[PDB]
Amino acid sequence: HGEGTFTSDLSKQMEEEAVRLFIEWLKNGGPSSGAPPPS
Repeated sequence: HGEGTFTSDLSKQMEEEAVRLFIEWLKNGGPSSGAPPPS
């Protein structure tokens, strides 16, 4: 998900934020952490 603070291309930014969150999720151990990945 994103911030929900954008009026232009919000859903596009949300996708970009989702990628960032997934990367950070991996940086937090990813699947080895036991925590489900972000959506």
